[PDB]
Amino acid sequence: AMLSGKARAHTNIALIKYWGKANEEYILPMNSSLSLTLDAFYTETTVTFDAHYSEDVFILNGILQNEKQTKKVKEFLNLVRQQADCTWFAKVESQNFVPTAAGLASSASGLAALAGACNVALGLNLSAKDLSRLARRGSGSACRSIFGGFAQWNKGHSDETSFAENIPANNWENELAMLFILINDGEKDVSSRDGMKRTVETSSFYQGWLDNVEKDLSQVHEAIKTKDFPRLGEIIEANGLRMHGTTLGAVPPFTYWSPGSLQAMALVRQARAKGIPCYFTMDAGPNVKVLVEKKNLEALKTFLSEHFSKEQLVPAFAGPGIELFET
Amino acid sequence: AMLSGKARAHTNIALIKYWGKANEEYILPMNSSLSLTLDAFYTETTVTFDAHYSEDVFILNGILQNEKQTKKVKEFLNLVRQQADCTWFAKVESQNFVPTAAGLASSASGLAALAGACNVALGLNLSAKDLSRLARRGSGSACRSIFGGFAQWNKGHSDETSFAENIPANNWENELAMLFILINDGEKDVSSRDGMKRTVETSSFYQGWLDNVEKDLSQVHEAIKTKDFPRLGEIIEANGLRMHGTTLGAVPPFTYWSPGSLQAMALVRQARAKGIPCYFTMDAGPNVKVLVEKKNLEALKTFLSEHFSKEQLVPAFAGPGIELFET
Ligand SMILES: Nc1ncnc2c1ncn2[C@@H]1O[C@H](COP(=O)(O)OP(=O)(O)O)[C@@H](O)[C@H]1O
Ligand SMILES: Nc1ncnc2c1ncn2[C@@H]1O[C@H](COP(=O)(O)OP(=O)(O)O)[C@@H](O)[C@H]1O
Ligand SMILES: C[C@@](O)(CCOP(=O)(O)OP(=O)(O)O)CC(=O)O
Ligand SMILES: C[C@@](O)(CCOP(=O)(O)OP(=O)(O)O)CC(=O)O
Ligand code: BEF
Ligand code: BEF
Ligand SMILES: [Mg+2]
Ligand SMILES: [Mg+2]
Ligand SMILES: [Mg+2]
Ligand SMILES: [Mg+2]
Repeated sequence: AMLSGKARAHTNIALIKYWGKANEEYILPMNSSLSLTLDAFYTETTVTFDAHYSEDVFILNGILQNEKQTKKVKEFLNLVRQQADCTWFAKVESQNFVPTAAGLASSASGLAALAGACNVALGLNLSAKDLSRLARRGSGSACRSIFGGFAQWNKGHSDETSFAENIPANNWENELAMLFILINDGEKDVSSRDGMKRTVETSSFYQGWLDNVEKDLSQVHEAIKTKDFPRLGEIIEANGLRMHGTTLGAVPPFTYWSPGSLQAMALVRQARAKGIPCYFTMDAGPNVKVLVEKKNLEALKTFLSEHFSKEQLVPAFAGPGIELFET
Repeated sequence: AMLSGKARAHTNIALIKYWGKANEEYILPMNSSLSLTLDAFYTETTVTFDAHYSEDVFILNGILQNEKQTKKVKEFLNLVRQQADCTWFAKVESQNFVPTAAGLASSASGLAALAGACNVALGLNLSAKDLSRLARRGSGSACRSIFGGFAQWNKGHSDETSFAENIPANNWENELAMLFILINDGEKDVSSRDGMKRTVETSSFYQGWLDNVEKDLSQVHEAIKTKDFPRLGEIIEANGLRMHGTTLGAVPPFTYWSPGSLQAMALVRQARAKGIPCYFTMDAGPNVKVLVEKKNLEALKTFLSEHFSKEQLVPAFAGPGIELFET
């Protein structure tokens, strides 16, 4: 009496950021977002539900996770169990091919892969739409890792209408790269979930953020239609800076930046001045991600090596949607 | 046929920031501000108007200033000349006992000292109120260096009503210190005047800034009434962070921070966690200024020496108002 399943999901990086929930229970976002799924980082997860298990068990990178580290996996497992009317405890075993809790979207690949493995094991036969919707309840960003290439999370207005979808771009995404500047792969002080909740509830800058998201999304859609890389870059760099500005208006204010983050952003501006078209974005952590055309990637790498070791510069290209597996 | 005068003015540091002009021509501010005048940094300036001069001449730290570097001194000189109906060119010779254009308020001490020297030479006999009003037209922050200790610039609504005044604090200001962490004493890329104009005109965060200034000013007045150092510190640290957040929402966005700025702010938070009550503020530049009680100043210095050389840590205490001199 056991049910099992397996999934691989890749990370994605938001070009237009999700920042702040309109509904915390269902993870419905205050604004829509738009991401690129990436080939270099991903999560592989298997789940076993079994009538003979005595408790939920979560093993991550071969390490048993403690109660605090398992509380959220357990919340997700409770959701999918009530959805299927399944009364069995489960065993989640996951491997992160990505640093955990470092602002590199391990929650997106991780909860997408768990949603996909649960969907298989409990035989939910979810459409891509509905798998995105379920992943969303584990981590907002996970609903976008269901898809490859460019994807857009439409905020919708309810559990039924908030989910992601692929953005066809005439394979423009295969002409692009994202170069990761790893400043610190440690676990962040302020989780994405806690930071954005603080911003929503207290930041005096949060209305400015919201007032600009839809304009940015449109500009990105028109730049994708016209394969305008500089215009894409200018929008997403400013969107990233705008999102991080909101945390300086929170009460108390905080920042995700470290000193190396600012050094890397200044260098990206220097690369641009010396003729390398490239543009930075950041997420909830100190690492800096640089959007650049494949043409210019080794150029950028060599420029950036003047201040960063080779191990600090990880390239990534467009990646695939979720892959489900029977076991 | 010559008229001469001399003045010394000290810098001040804004606890509640002036950021953005409501009237650029007269330098009337969008919000009121509150500063502490400091003993360690100052400017000494002499002016000579003389019928035999053939042009305005500005010498700063013994270096002749070129046209671009003199354009603003000339604007001020034109103002005071039209005010007095004086048709003579002038010679301004100034010494900055403070780094110039580095976010350490050289414009406040510098234009205050020029206003004071012009007032003497042309025999304007200005009250403190009216000397603050004239200094204001040279640099907003200069209207506060007319006074010592705590001072408040009331935004008013016109040239007649926008000016500063001393804030009596039962000599609380003599129990305080400001420790300067010098990250870079070079001249800034984005002048205070250009940066705040960019923020006013384009930043989506500028309304959040304005919506919080008066609350902060009141909290500072109540903390001064009750000599509540931790409450003073919490307000001014957040006010500083809020002001700098506005530049990340500008179009294009920019920051005054450098990597060392973030390192210093994180250390100040570490000093606080290890039992040293202290609080950081920043102005339009990368240097970090730390408010601390005199009791705790050597403690802070020793803590900060773990990452900064002794030459990078300049203490300053409450300072005096402007001093006028006949020549
Ligand atoms: N493979 C995984 N399976 C389950 N939960 C995961 C996995 N990887 C990460 N997480 C969860 O995501 C949290 C980090 O989320 P977040 O703060 O959004 O960081 P990140 O920037 O890596 O997404 C981890 O602390 C953990 O709770
Ligand atoms: N002693 C002085 N006399 C006249 N003008 C001065 C003097 N010191 C500084 N300034 C003016 O102030 C400008 C710097 O202003 P600002 O950008 O506000 O920098 P800061 O943070 O030093 O005030 C200088 O470039 C110069 O035009
Ligand atoms: C800055 C961001 O990376 C924040 C991601 O937030 P999460 O999706 O990680 O948070 P939860 O929905 O609470 O799981 C921007 C983005 O990924 O869209
Ligand atoms: C961040 C600040 O230091 C900005 C000072 O701006 P300035 O008064 O130097 O600018 P102008 O009025 O154009 O001469 C905050 C403050 O001093 O109040
Ligand atoms: F990608 Be993480 F959620 F900042
Ligand atoms: F004090 Be400066 F004008 F930033
Ligand atoms: Mg993410
Ligand atoms: Mg995440
Ligand atoms: Mg100043
Ligand atoms: Mg100034």
